[PDB]
Amino acid sequence: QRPHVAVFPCAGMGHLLPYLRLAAMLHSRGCAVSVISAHPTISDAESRSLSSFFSLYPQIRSLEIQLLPDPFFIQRESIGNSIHLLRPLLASLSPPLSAIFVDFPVLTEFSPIAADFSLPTYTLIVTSARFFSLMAHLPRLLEQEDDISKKSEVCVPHLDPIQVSSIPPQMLDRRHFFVETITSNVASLSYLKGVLINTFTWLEPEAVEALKRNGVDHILPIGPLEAIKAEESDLPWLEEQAPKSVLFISFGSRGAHTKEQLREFAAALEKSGWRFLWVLKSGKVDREDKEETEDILGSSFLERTKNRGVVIKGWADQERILAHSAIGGFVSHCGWNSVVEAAKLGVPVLAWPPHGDQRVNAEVVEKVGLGLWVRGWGWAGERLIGRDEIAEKLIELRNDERLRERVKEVREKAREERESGGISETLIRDLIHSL
Amino acid sequence: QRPHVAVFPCAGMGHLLPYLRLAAMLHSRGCAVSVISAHPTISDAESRSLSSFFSLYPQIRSLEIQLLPDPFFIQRESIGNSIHLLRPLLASLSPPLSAIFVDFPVLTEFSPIAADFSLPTYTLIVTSARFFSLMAHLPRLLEQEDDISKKSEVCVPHLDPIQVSSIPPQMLDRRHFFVETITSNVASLSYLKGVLINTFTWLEPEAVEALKRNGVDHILPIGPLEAIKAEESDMDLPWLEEQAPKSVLFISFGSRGAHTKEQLREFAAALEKSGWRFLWVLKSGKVDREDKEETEDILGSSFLERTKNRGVVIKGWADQERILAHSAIGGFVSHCGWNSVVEAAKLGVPVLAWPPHGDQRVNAEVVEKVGLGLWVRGWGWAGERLIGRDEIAEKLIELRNDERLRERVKEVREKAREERESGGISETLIRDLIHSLKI
Ligand SMILES: O=c1ccn([C@@H]2O[C@H](COP(=O)(O)OP(=O)(O)O[C@H]3O[C@H](CO)[C@@H](O)[C@H](O)[C@H]3O)[C@@H](O)[C@H]2O)c(=O)[nH]1
Ligand SMILES: O=c1ccn([C@@H]2O[C@H](COP(=O)(O)OP(=O)(O)O[C@H]3O[C@H](CO)[C@@H](O)[C@H](O)[C@H]3O)[C@@H](O)[C@H]2O)c(=O)[nH]1
Repeated sequence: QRPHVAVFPCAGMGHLLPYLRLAAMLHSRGCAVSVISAHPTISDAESRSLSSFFSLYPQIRSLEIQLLPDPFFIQRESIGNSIHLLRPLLASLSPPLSAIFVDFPVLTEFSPIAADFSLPTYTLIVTSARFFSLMAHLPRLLEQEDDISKKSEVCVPHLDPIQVSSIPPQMLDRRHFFVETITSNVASLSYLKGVLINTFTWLEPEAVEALKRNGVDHILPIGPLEAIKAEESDLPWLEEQAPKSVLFISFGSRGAHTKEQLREFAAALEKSGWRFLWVLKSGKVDREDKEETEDILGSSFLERTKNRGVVIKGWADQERILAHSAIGGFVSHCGWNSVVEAAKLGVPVLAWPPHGDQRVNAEVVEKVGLGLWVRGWGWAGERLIGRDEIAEKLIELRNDERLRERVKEVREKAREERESGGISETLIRDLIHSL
Repeated sequence: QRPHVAVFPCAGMGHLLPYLRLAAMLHSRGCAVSVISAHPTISDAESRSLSSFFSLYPQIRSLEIQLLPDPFFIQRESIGNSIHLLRPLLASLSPPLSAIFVDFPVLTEFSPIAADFSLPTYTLIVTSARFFSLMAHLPRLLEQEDDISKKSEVCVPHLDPIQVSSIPPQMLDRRHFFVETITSNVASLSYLKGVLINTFTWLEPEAVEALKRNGVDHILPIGPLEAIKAEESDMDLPWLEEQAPKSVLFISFGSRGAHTKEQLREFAAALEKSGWRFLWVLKSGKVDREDKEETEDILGSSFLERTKNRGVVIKGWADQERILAHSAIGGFVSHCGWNSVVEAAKLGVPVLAWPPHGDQRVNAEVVEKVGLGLWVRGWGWAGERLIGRDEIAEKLIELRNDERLRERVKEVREKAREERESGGISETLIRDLIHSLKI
């Protein structure tokens, strides 16, 4: 017999994928896994990825909740309201779960269910240790009035200061619901058996140690998460390119920028001379609402770059593309999942964080030597950054010998961690044993 | 929970694989899938593919119908005869199918079964939109008094006129069953929820609009279909790995054999003349692998010896989609069956078109419009006239040297890539059908 565990992401591709990856890592290491999904999904992509995952992993079981009656936050509240639907589902499981992994946002709401069933519950953090360090200190931080206006930096104990320019404004307003969501779930970490984070110690040593010293001693640096597998099968344009010559661009699972800004970047691509594969979601937040068809970049750019660039509109297999030998650079939005994959695959990064914790994730990218970053660009829409400025960075990414060498080291280190003797691997095996 | 759907192909690799591809496509996308096959299969390959497919996809399920005791056509007739055998099978099935996809030929014969079962039914059309418009217009066309052979062209409504030389004589002749098959099924096209075609709008914008106008507004352009999972043998791989990129010509004249030995020899001589490196997949053919006793009594020893350095000839079946995908492949000499054209368009391989039978000549007309391939219309149906080595050799040289073609094929590939994107019509249409297909 082998232990049964369930994994439960609330919303977003950024949350969902790591959990699907965690579930596959658990299945590979000897556990029976159930993935719990809340329906209907806000986007086609999470729903499509869930269907795709189940076909790829027949052994993993699908548990679904139908939800009773800005969008991702609303979905988080929908799950919190409908969290009681999990109770009949957990009791029904053929072999009971010895563990469940639930998303950080629903830990408070799920706290009673964990108590009634006496079920050990852990959590997988999808953001950086440094941003998570700030999240844990937020309640103590909000006790003092010192972050309201005259604050250049916030000092989280045991790590160097976080400048206030990299902290999302909603996090610093007590009235805002975002603070309430973080403040409740942070208290809810006390009942967890462990808190899994998708980072490793040598990538973030001060931050991992800062969490342990600041009230999170069950933190487990389990990163990087392994790739979801796929049946082997655009390879051809990529296949036809010389190694290290192609720059991959993604601004996330959602659109980041204004058309004028994107066009400013695009001109920059041309000036740089990089061959590129670019994945564009100019649909803002939802797959379903995105109906634009390269109306964002204009026809002339496609005509001019037709030989040396491919623009994929919508979803792409980003991790799999990153793996390809042709790729030589990544222009990332600095979401922790993408940043970690760049670290894993040793791809040099030009960091362009637009919203949320991505500015702090960019700080980590710069600190480890994984990529180049300009703090002055700021949050999306604050400033217009011109072709000439962007191009200079693109040209640097190409030419920085040191960066390429440092990136290789990040990759070596990332590899060591998922090896048998590795800390991340040791820690997961240690947890599975705890059964 | 998942919708349970079934895919039913009747006969021939050209039909079977596309259904197998659709079935796999449905499975990745949240469907519980069964494949219905008729036994005994006409060819070994058909049998080989089915058995292999199930091993590759354990989750997909096999439903077999045992059959009471030209061949491919005969087999289809047999299937229509044994069509009742389904009724126990559909009844047997748990969970019940949300929808079923059945091949174009037996649409009428399955019509009763669909109605009784109150089961929504679909077709996958394995031919081009351009040929299909001709098939949907055929019933009206026969009604037209002037017999088709006398007229130089036939005008389908809203379509570029189709030249009669491009239309198989069997289609224009009333006595022939083939006419009875096309006309019957077309009429059964009204009971279906949708008709799915392995093409996309860019590839054929006029033909798809015409189908919508001409009484098939439930057509869905679902192309190109996705590639099936593979065995990945490390045996037919080595010569291809050795060669430089884009320097190898791949030749395949179909699932089945196409041409006379004299004709094949004409082409084989031409091939030496071009100077292309090549991979030729050869089949004696007629219709059946089982009956193909002869091996390289078609080409002779001398040719093989001379070209040994730069050529490989494979006799029998090969995994063509995998080969075309290879870095080494630089051109495709094709019979222009639709499944093959799409793979070339989808994979961006330049085509010299040589269609010998059936809708293949119409398909070649599409390859030409698209800029995917080079075609000579004058060559005619297979066996009509011998085409000389020099004439073939000239076309082969052009394939090598045409820079512009290279540009267009690349453009064709991009267009294919787009249809496979998440927001693309082919994906949207398919996802929508699966969503709507709940109950
Ligand atoms: O076209 C795409 C785009 C993304 N991905 C996958 O999506 C993940 C990327 O997610 P991430 O890099 O984390 O970005 P987001 O999902 O946009 O970010 C959300 O989650 C991040 C990690 O928590 C946070 O840092 C952000 O604030 C939050 O908005 C990667 O693993 C990719 O493989 C694709 O597969 N294809
Ligand atoms: O060695 C081989 C030979 C064929 N194939 C595959 O088999 C299929 C063949 O399809 P197609 O190119 O359309 O050939 P046919 O099966 O001969 O096509 C028949 O069916 C088509 C669709 O109705 C018609 O357009 C044609 O005229 C008719 O001959 C494709 O998947 C090929 O890649 C292989 O994988 N390996």
